[PDB]
Amino acid sequence: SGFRKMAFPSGKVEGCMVQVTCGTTTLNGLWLDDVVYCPRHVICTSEDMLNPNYEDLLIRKSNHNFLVQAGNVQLRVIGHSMQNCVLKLKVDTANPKTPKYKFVRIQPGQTFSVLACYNGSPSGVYQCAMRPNFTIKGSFLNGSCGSVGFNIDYDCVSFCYMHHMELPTGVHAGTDLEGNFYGPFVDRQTAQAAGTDTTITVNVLAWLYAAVINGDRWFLNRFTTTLNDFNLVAMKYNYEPLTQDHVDILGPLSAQTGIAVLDMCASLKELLQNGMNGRTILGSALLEDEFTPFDVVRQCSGVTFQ
Amino acid sequence: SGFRKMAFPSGKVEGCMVQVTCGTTTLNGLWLDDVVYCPRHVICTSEDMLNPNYEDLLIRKSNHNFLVQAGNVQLRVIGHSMQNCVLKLKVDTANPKTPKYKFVRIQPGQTFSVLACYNGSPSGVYQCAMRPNFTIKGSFLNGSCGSVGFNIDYDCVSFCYMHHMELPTGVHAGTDLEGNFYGPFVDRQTAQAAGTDTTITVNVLAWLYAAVINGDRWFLNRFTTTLNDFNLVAMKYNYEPLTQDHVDILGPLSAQTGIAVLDMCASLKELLQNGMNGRTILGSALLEDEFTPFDVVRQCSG
Ligand SMILES: O=C1C[C@H](Oc2cc(Cl)cc(OCCNC(=O)c3cc(=O)[nH]c4ccccc34)c2)N1
Ligand SMILES: O=C1C[C@H](Oc2cc(Cl)cc(OCCNC(=O)c3cc(=O)[nH]c4ccccc34)c2)N1
Ligand SMILES: [Cl-]
Repeated sequence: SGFRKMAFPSGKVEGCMVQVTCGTTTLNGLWLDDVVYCPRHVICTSEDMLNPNYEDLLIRKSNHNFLVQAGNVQLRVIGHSMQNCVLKLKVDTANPKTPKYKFVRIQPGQTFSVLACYNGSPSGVYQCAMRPNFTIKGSFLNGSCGSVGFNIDYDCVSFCYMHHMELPTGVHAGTDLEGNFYGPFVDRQTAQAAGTDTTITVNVLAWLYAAVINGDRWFLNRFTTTLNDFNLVAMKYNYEPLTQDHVDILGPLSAQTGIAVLDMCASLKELLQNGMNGRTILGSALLEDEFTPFDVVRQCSGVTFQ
Repeated sequence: SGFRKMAFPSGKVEGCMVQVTCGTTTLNGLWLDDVVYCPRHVICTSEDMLNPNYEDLLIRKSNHNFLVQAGNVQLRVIGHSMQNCVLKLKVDTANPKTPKYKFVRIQPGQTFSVLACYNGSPSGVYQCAMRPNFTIKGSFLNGSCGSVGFNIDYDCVSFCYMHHMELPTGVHAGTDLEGNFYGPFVDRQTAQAAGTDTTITVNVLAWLYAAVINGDRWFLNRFTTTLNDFNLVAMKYNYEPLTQDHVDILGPLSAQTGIAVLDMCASLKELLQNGMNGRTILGSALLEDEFTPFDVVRQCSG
């Protein structure tokens, strides 16, 4: 029993975190095989950041301008290149702790664990979702750039996020490990704003199933809805549209609890129109949208990652 | 910026998790140096769980009755002893992944990370607080016994909890790593109930300071209160009494934000009276009590 915001065990990723210094700037790097990946903005001064020409800034750097520290050991940079917004530093040593890994680009609504790092040292792990506006509501301070997000699928780490910046509203933006930003953001010190956010509907439904699995049933009702009627109501409350793919993905949870997806949609519609009436669901007075249907199944069934 | 429920990175603890089997029972063990620690109830059968005599059950076991598996390798048990409710299995190999560690007994209101495990394999990490009724609101299934709670301030792992059981209400009970239960619980299947739970007042105040540090000020007010009048109100909402130790502990956060502790107490009194009126504080519509003053400083300042 119980339902917590749970992150993947971070050990496989911790053994990849290094510190990258270029001049006065220090941030985190991810050391996999013989390459250290980090935000390309590590090469920028504060004035360069206003309108950077990264190709021009990079051509001026030599390998010795990058100091990479793995624990108390300095790694030797023997090459450097850029791929989109990520700098790739070739080092003379393959990381002996490199886990089985892939780089994956995730979609909004997908969740991942973030290993927040400072000076190449892991400080915390938390679970978050890629918001529909492509930001993450992370928790990051100065020096956190280069911290990564990941999932574990079987024994393979899938790296999906690298931290680059914090927007004026305190939300965060970053790239996949191929250096492509999530969202309409750029790596320049300029006024940038995230679009209006929406709630991840399929995730709220998954969390309602988690509540039912844990014995929280007060919000269940006798009613059902059509997908089209539910989507009209979802648009009204700034909820993401629920697709037939989402309905199929919730199938296993629907079969386990005996509550059809459109039956749970009718519970959600009533919750939006009327509120919780002083009640809570899984210790929350708001509808939680940072658990995917896979997260719910994984947590309610005890899947492990040795 | 931002404020999240954040756990410690679990790598140091993952490299210590092993599977312990005794007869038909399998659970998790913590392998540090040449000792594997686990709940002593691993030696019980289904017939023994209401009134086990652990000394009597243990004397009947040989080293070869304990199977310890670390990854795909079997460890050799060369000794066994009990310390309170924890079984200590001496093994023939020191764990090469043993981090710098200590065993600490925590007090209610304290927070820690839990590495939930099944069959000696880590499945997830989450943040918990030791409730005032000495339970934790974890997320554990069958086979989770022996999963541990810990903190990692600096490079030293402080193990503070070992999971033993789930109570009928779905909350969890366990021991420190010296085998002493937190609370009035025993490792017997007899009906046990946790006392009425209360909100950890000092932690709610710390989280209100975290909200102010992150730019949220809507809940502040021009009032202050005496400590005694605050406690008289807070108790009516099932909040733990706020002591002068708690007021002193909040001193650094009070100095950083410019909001005196009793001034923040008056904000808390108003929130308990009015609710949030459609507003949120740090993305929550309820008052959060699983962040300590130390957690807030660590997360906000680094
Ligand atoms: O709207 C916007 C943001 C963009 O400006 C940029 C662009 C780029 Cl590519 C990088 C950047 O800052 C990099 C250095 N940031 C940090 O260390 C940092 C990260 C964090 O998540 N939180 C912080 C909290 C306080 C202070 C520092 C941080 C800033 N324009
Ligand atoms: O009120 C109470 C509890 C005490 O009964 C005990 C005492 C002892 Cl020492 C052990 C025990 O169970 C050990 C085996 N528990 C589990 O695997 C288990 C742990 C968990 O946290 N959640 C579960 C969810 C479902 C099913 C199994 C679990 C039970 N009397
Ligand atoms: Cl403590």
